[PDB]
Amino acid sequence: KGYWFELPVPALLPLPNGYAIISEFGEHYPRKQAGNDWFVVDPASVSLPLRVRTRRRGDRMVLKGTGGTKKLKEIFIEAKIPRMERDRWPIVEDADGRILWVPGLKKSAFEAQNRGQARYILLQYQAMNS
Ligand SMILES: [Cl-]
Ligand SMILES: [Cl-]
Ligand SMILES: [Cl-]
Ligand SMILES: [Cl-]
Repeated sequence: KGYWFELPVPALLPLPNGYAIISEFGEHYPRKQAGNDWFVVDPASVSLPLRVRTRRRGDRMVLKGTGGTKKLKEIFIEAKIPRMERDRWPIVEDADGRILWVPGLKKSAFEAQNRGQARYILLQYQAMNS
């Protein structure tokens, strides 16, 4: 039940788990309240293209601030995610394999800060329900 996508931008990318990832370019840094279902990337500071793929064992990501490095498995357990939905859960990495974001669950230190960059990549994670 595994998958792997190169993530174009702009794009709306339906996923085998019933969710979609939407990408687009934006000039401005987001103002919305912090949440795990959106993400901001600075193209200049991360290796493109982005990919979205399912988990492998050993997968770890570096948390914001002094959070430290955290194994993805631990994140799924703490979130009480059913074993079947984790095997199917999108993981957003850069072209180098750095895990940037686990949509809906956790952000890495690699999320853009508001630093006067000319342009950002904006990501959104949303269900195909209603
Ligand atoms: Cl906004
Ligand atoms: Cl808001
Ligand atoms: Cl958090
Ligand atoms: Cl940044």
